[PDB]
Amino acid sequence: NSELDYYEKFEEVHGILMYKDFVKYWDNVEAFQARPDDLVIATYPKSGTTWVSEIVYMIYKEGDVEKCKEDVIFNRIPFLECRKENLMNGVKQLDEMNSPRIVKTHLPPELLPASFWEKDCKIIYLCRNAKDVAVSFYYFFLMVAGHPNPGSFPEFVEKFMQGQVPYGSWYKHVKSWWEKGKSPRVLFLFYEDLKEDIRKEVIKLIHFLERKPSEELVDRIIHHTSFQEMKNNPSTNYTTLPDEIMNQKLSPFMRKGITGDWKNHFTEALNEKFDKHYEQQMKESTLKFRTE
Ligand SMILES: Nc1ncnc2c1ncn2[C@@H]1O[C@H](COP(=O)(O)O)[C@@H](OP(=O)(O)O)[C@H]1O
Ligand SMILES: CC(C)(c1cc(Br)c(O)c(Br)c1)c1cc(Br)c(O)c(Br)c1
Ligand code: NA
Repeated sequence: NSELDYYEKFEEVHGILMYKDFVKYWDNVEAFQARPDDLVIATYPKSGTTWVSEIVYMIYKEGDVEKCKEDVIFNRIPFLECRKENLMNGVKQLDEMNSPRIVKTHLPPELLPASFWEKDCKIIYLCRNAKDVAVSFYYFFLMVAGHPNPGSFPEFVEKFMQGQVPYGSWYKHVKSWWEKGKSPRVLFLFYEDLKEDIRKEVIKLIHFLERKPSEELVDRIIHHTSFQEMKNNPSTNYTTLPDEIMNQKLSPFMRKGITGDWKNHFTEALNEKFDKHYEQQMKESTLKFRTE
């Protein structure tokens, strides 16, 4: 029944488990036409996509908050592979969008449409420690339609460890993007670094995007993109979406916004099981995360 639930909700594409609604029209994603000045923001789900997106949007608008609030974020920054028959269509949104385009995606590098690589588009990749991602993704399953019942948190974590969740293995995702992140066109960031020193990462982002980093611009970005501001901003907190698709009464999208909430969810036994498995998955990579 749980396995049956997963079967009804998700289907594989290129070996990667995916929301079934997306897969039906995957040819649209496959043949997507990039432009050289497109910017890709790529993340494993729940790694702070919304956070870095708004920072990037502010950098584009030279810190003009009104310009950022002119439309909701999922319209300002289309979700590339996302498709709900005719109700939502990321590819369509991008096709009609005036450049310069900012593109959101959760795809592993092997699944990113070839055109982005061919045109050598800049990519910003953001990752977050796996435990915190797992917690966040768990509540996401609960709040959002199109997910199976995730069961108990230990049950969900078992699926997470095996990569049996939308977008597949977090382990492979981050490891693959880490290799790409050696390219000068790909900026590799950590959620935990944005928490620890937001100013340093914002400045890093400004330089990567070839803009000028003034104190005033940097200050505007920092407070506009802080958790408390974004939580209350209807342009960025997804509250304009109805409850029957995103039910924020169960759990808000802007949920806690901290590093270390895994300490509030993993039991000692689950933590031990998770840590052992994690080491085996990640031993052969120089990528290093902080869980606090
Ligand atoms: N301005 C901000 N500062 C810190 N965390 C933020 C943030 N905006 C969104 N997040 C967090 O990023 C996660 C959502 O990620 P995504 O945008 O990729 O779906 C949520 O994590 P939590 O559920 O742990 O609170 C959310 O709270
Ligand atoms: C596919 C999903 C669940 C989603 C949204 C975001 Br934001 C994500 O980052 C990831 Br991952 C998945 C979604 C939810 C609603 Br409600 C929708 O109306 C549509 Br169209 C798609
Ligand atoms: Na790089």
